[PDB]
Amino acid sequence: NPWWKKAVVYQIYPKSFKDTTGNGVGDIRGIIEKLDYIKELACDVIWLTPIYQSPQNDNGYDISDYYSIHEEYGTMADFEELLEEAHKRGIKVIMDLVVNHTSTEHRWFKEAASGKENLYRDFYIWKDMKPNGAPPTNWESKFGGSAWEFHAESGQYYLHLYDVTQADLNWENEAVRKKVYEMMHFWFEKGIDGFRLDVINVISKDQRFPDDDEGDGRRFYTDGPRVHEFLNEMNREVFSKYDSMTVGEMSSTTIADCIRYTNPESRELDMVFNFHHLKADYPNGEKWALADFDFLKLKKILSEWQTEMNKGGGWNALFWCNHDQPRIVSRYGDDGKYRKKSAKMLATAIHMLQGTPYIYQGEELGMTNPKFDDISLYRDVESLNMYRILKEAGKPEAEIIEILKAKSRDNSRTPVQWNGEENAGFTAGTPWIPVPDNYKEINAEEALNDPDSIFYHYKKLNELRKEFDIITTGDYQLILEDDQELYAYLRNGADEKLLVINNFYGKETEFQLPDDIDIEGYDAKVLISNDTDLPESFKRFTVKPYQSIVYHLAK
Ligand SMILES: [Mg+2]
Repeated sequence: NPWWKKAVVYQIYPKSFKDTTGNGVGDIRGIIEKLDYIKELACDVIWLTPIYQSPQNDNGYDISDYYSIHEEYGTMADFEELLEEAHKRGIKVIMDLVVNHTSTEHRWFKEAASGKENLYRDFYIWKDMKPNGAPPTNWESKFGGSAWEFHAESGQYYLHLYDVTQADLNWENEAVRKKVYEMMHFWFEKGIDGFRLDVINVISKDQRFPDDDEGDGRRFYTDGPRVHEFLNEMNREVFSKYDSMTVGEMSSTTIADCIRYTNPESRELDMVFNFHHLKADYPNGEKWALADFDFLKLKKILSEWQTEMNKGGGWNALFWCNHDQPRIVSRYGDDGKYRKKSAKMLATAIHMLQGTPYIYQGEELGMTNPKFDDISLYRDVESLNMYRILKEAGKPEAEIIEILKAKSRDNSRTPVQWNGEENAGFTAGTPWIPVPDNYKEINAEEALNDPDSIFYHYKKLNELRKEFDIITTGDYQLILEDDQELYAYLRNGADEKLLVINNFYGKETEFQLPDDIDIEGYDAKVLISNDTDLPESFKRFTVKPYQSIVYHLAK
């Protein structure tokens, strides 16, 4: 059984983790200083978002040199000391791998853009104007507008699925692939334990580059004709030579493809993230619009991914949070009265699923969205732009602010709140982004000194995954599918079950075990609960607001 199957991963966004230098920006030395904290949480993998040399046009996802570290974050010596101090504590480290595109400041692009005959020209994707003066395709960039950028000096457009200074690498080019693999070897040989592969399912483009009527063009590069081939090749050349863990981040993918990506027979990736459960509060798929989450759809989404991947032999990365997503307690939980209870409930809801769980820095503290009530507190360029545009269109100030409070991509980027000192102890300087005033009540020092804290609830969930094999091997069975408040399910094992019951809302409601649930001869014991008010009988009882209970049933 691979070491990653029962692992729990702690996601670190270094800019906002811990500043040890006083410049207001988190750094690698800060992570080192926190390894004992991460071990205390009982995570055994650390995942760092991009720390590579980069102009920082796109939050580090525009990489100008894969072999060195952004100076702000520290030195390569720091990094190697982090690998060494981590491994000594039994913690593995995986890196973020961004190889769909490079910065246009990368050596290869500067060379390639110089002319149609430069050696590196075909490292990127170039096409001519259409006769009608239109771009090569009508495909849209995910940052909006055309996915093609004209390069005057050479007379062609290069492709960018993402931002303008993020030029898509040409994966049809075997030369490019080999260079990527060499780069991957460099890091593995340095001693990292794996990679999360950023938007990896878009590297295979339809080489006929046709126009998209019915859409924005994503139909022509998402889970494309050669993605499985490329990943498997990457497996043979790189992943197969190390004791590694690889997780792919998928854009707009499908269950069928994710089964192929992660079934061990494919020799592609170990697991994948998909984001469908994090779109359950998008009205009509509009990412910036306000709405309450659709609970039944959420349950349906989680259950499909559980049962289908289980049947297909695939593996899910399990998570609620990212540097790009709202903090989960504010989003699907209650960040007021029931902040602690609902944070624990959400943690249990997803950790008791089949797969490998990911904790985003500060989630274990129940950090909330910061509720910044003024435009000067925000940093994310997309938020600043959105405020500018909505202001120009005459939306009132308070209404724009409400939108940013729910949707700004800064929301989970505020500094980790360590203690109740200045700037929550994140920095002795001025943080690059403000700390909200809740820090005095919400911080690690306070959580670590409260036996009933969210932090220790996560610790227990993390250790349970090591202690109870059914969390890894049990199937998944949804019950109470139509219930408007309860998310409940079973994990069925060999004369052993888990029954997990989560109230997703702040009202009392009844749980009754369905008649088809055959538990004859099983004894029940509480595995973990966020409430000491335990039912006389789990078979029928009144669930308290945001109550979360897991029963361990055995013969
Ligand atoms: Mg610093």
